[PDB]
Amino acid sequence: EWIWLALGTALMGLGTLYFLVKGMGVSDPDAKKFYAITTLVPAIAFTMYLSMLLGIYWARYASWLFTTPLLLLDLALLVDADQGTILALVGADGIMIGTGLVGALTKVYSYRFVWWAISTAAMLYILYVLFFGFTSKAESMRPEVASTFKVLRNVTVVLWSAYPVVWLIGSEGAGIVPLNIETLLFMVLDVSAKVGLGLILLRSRAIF
Ligand SMILES: *C/C=C(C)/C=C/C=C(C)/C=C/C1=C(C)CCCC1(C)C
Repeated sequence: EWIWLALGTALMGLGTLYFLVKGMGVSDPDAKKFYAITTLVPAIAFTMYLSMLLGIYWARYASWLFTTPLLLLDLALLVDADQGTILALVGADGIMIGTGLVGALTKVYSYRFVWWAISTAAMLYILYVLFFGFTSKAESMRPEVASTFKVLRNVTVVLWSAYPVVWLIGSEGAGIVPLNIETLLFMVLDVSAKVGLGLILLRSRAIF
């Protein structure tokens, strides 16, 4: 279990460093914003993972709290989504993470179920907007933006959907997956979402 944590920490740190240095050689005002958000996300995750090493799993949850909104923001900026749409997405993200926590704080099965159903419903709304709403918006934009968004979209929807699955079969849920393995799964997901997506985004001309 300690290894996945050390691994996660290292991968997040290197991802952050890489995005930071890569961004230095960029001056485009549009590109810089993406570098800002994209570098900040793994920076936040690194801090939390390193913290878990120093210790702890609520720390990882807290990083989800900070990073999910920024990831959504990254996508919103790519398709130049209007403020309202973005606020709604971020608000839904807060509900997702918020209810996930409240459901975790309740001991009675029925309340937990509803809180997490609400959390899942919030995630589904987010995935719907990205997949359907953002896709039409991207297809009316320059080819590079449309193509890069489609890839980020596909990756995002797959990775995000995996979290509740792992959560539901892990120690917070049915208790089928051992803490040891769950930590591994969430680390792979976190790195893929916060370093993998950034790589795809920042290596594209779509940010200019
Ligand atoms: C870097 C971290 C990322 C992209 C984290 C994403 C986390 C989620 C999409 C979590 C979703 C959950 C539910 C839909 C139900 C309740 C439990 C959660 C919080 C694991």
